[PDB]
Amino acid sequence: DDWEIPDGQITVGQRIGSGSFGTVYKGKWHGDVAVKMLNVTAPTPQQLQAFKNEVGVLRKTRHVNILLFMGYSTKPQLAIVTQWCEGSSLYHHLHIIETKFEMIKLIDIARQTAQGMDYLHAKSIIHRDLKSNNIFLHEDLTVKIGDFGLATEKSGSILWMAPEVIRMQDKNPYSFQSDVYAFGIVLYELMTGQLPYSNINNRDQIIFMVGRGYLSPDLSKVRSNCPKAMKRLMAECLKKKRDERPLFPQILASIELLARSL
Ligand SMILES: Cc1ccc(NC(=O)c2cccc(C(C)(C)C#N)c2)cc1Nc1ccc2ncn(C)c(=O)c2c1
Repeated sequence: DDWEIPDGQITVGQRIGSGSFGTVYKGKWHGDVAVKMLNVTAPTPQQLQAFKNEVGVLRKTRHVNILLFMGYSTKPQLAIVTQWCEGSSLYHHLHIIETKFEMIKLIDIARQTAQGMDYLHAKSIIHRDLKSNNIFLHEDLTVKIGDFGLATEKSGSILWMAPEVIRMQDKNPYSFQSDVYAFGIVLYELMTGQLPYSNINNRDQIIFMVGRGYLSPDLSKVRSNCPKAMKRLMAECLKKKRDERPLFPQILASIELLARSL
């Protein structure tokens, strides 16, 4: 396969967001597209390697619930082209404009996320930065999971981090279950319409306490109309001890059960 888009083909439209590791533009390329470019002048050996990593990971994915990769560009600057996403991220909906979703819809959002996560994990891919920000409600109807983060070098958002990741275990604390915990927080987000630890205004303390398990999401905050099976699944995903968490085939199965009888 070869997915390189020759220079000049893409019409770089309006700037969206900029970060340490790339600037995003809306664009034209056989229809609307999103264009993330990872440098302005000198491409660093690191940048060039992380460009290859990101493309490489992205092109392993073909699933409705994951952002559609469409192509990459090297001349004149290292760029990754994906589908354009119409709408808002889940973080934006819940925490900025407070869209009041119904339970049916919330559970469905959770379902579609679990559906995509399932895929990623199945494809030997660990997300490493799941959060309602990287859950895009495309067309308000279909969840697209990507990594829209610009601060990190795709080769931190602390609330979604698992204790063993927030602590420090040798080199690789990241696992499927590290992703699962993040999903747990995301479930918490749907069910409380709120961020965890909203009543603590100190970052360091949160980091420290989550790590030592002195702090945990206050689960008694769930919307009353939320199913009890959901609350229970949420707690499973949020278990402090890493190996006690369910994997995604199991999570998915569980969500689909409570979805059908409602
Ligand atoms: C243009 C682009 C290219 C590549 C990536 N990269 C990833 O999503 C990614 C990078 C590394 C790893 C992964 C995995 C596969 C692990 C996931 N998920 C995904 C993001 C983007 N950003 C991007 C893509 C589409 C967009 N639609 C609408 N709006 C308004 C946006 O701001 C926007 C931003």
